[PDB]
Amino acid sequence: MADRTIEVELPNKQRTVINVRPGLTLKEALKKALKVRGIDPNKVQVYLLLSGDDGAEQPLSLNHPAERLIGKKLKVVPL
Repeated sequence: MADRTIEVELPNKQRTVINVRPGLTLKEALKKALKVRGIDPNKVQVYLLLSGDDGAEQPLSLNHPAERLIGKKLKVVPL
């Protein structure tokens, strides 16, 4: 598998890696992550960073399966 996980940078200069299988959306994959952290899905946003093709850090849908970007790094910040 090499690397079957997704990295997510949390607020407060903190970063954490989470694992998920191909089927559920990123929301369901971060549910437990935000559950223990007390973070709400309607109080935060996740963006994907690339370089200069995706506009550098762009928004993503909650119905987007991690499998669609397995291994890709993302950042989650409150709004």
